[PDB]
Amino acid sequence: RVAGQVNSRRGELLELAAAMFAERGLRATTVRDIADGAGILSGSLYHHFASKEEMVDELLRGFLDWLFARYRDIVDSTANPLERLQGLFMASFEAIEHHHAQVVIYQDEAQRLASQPRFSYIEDRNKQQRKMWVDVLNQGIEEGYFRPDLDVDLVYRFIRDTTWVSVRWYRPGGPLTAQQVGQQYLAIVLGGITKE
Amino acid sequence: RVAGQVNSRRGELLELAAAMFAERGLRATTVRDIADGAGILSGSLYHHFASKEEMVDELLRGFLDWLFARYRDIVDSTANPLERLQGLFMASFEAIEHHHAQVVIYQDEAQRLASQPRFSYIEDRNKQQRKMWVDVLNQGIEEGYFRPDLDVDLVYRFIRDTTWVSVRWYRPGGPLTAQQVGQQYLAIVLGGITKE
Ligand SMILES: CC(C)(COP(=O)(O)OP(=O)(O)OC[C@H]1O[C@@H](n2cnc3c(N)ncnc32)[C@H](O)[C@@H]1OP(=O)(O)O)[C@@H](O)C(=O)NCCC(=O)NCCSC(=O)CC[C@@H]1C(=O)CC[C@]2(C)C(=O)CC[C@@H]12
Ligand SMILES: CC(C)(COP(=O)(O)OP(=O)(O)OC[C@H]1O[C@@H](n2cnc3c(N)ncnc32)[C@H](O)[C@@H]1OP(=O)(O)O)[C@@H](O)C(=O)NCCC(=O)NCCSC(=O)CC[C@@H]1C(=O)CC[C@]2(C)C(=O)CC[C@@H]12
Ligand SMILES: [Cl-]
Ligand SMILES: [Cl-]
Ligand SMILES: [Cl-]
Ligand SMILES: [Cl-]
Ligand SMILES: [Cl-]
Ligand SMILES: [Cl-]
Ligand SMILES: [Cl-]
Ligand SMILES: [Cl-]
Repeated sequence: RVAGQVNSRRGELLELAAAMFAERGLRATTVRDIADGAGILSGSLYHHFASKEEMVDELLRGFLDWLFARYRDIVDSTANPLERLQGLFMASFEAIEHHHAQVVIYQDEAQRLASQPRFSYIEDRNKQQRKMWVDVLNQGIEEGYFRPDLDVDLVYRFIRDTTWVSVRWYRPGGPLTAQQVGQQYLAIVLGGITKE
Repeated sequence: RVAGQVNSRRGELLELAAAMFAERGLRATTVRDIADGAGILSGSLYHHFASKEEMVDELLRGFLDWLFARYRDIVDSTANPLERLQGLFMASFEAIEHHHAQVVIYQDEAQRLASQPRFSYIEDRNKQQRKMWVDVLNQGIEEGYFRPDLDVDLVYRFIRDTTWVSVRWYRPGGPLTAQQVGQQYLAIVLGGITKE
């Protein structure tokens, strides 16, 4: 549930914090609020984390390490750029389904946090997934899977935005799973970028 | 530049306020900040607006009245659902190009403000444009322009999100106009929802 943690007590507390951060906002949530939510003294919460910033650092690193490990496995296991693009696209929806709070915290806070040295990895990961997308789009154009005159930066931003921003409306209690939503978004994107 | 105002002094001040709200955030901006920006006393700014909330009310009403008047003209002047959908889609990009601050303020604040009686029109307009999109998608499916099994609510949210969220990255100083970006986003959406 919390990407990059295990079922340890720390992991339990980070899950509770992530839910609070996602619901209330990071800057609206204190260590005291989290401790109250857990039924513990603040001092006991401070036996697991040095600060709230450290909690958010553990949440975002865990999420990004999980997501980029998925991306690595997808890139390595797919046989051509069309398959690869399909799997990379669906991973956004896997993230929304299973790590919803982390996705929301990323989208609400990562751009702001990225100027702090503690969060220098947010820009590193941003560049890395952009290069990943540009490379699969270029290879798909070069081999004739995708339409030849597509502007790959534009299509990258289209894909990034389309898929990830669905976290703002997707409700896990609703009738469709995130995978079903992703499949339908994918069908549209593929109709629009494949050749023929 | 400010949708729904004219080049009056009020209009000049609302433009300055909109830019500040979009840049700094509404709750981070005071009437004093705006007055300082304009070179006037707060008391003189209070000869044009009763409060900051009234400024935001004038900005969002002006924007929405402008946008929904565009939508009305597009619906009435297009000859079939495919043409109509093309024109409605491009209007998002016209809004981003020419009323950028208003779009940003909407996306940053309208959901929060909508629970206040002053902003009861935000939900009215939300329902209205959703019905507009669902109706054009249904008619296009019924007449064979669009793929027959599309989930129209899903495609509505896909279209709404795709296009409007590009305000978060689009820079007016950049090489592409918003119209060029819109045209390319449209080509992808049409490849993905048209029949054949
Ligand atoms: C405040 C709005 C109008 C809320 O939209 P909405 O009332 O559609 O709520 P939603 O959270 O987007 O979607 C909830 C629906 O998702 C459906 N849903 C949930 N999970 C499931 C599930 N698992 N299975 C199936 N179904 C499910 C759920 O059923 C539900 O259905 P409904 O009651 O209509 O039947 C909206 O602006 C917004 O912030 N929406 C959240 C999405 C969002 O932020 N996206 C980012 C880009 S979208 C955007 O900013 C457009 C602003 C656009 C613009 O900027 C200018 C002004 C505009 C044109 C307007 O007047 C209105 C729209 C305005
Ligand atoms: C903090 C990010 C990573 C910033 O992205 P980026 O560095 O691409 O900046 P940008 O503002 O999106 O795009 C700037 C580019 O637009 C281009 N541009 C500007 N205007 C023009 C013009 N007029 N002509 C042509 N070109 C132009 C401009 O040139 C420039 O180019 P570049 O320096 O790369 O060459 C991004 O998350 C974000 O907030 N981006 C703003 C768009 C946005 O909020 N979209 C909403 C949904 S996108 C989203 O939330 C994805 C989060 C996604 C996710 O949630 C989980 C974690 C993820 C996978 C990551 O690690 C990174 C992405 C993460
Ligand atoms: Cl994990
Ligand atoms: Cl890696
Ligand atoms: Cl393109
Ligand atoms: Cl499923
Ligand atoms: Cl106007
Ligand atoms: Cl109207
Ligand atoms: Cl569909
Ligand atoms: Cl142009």
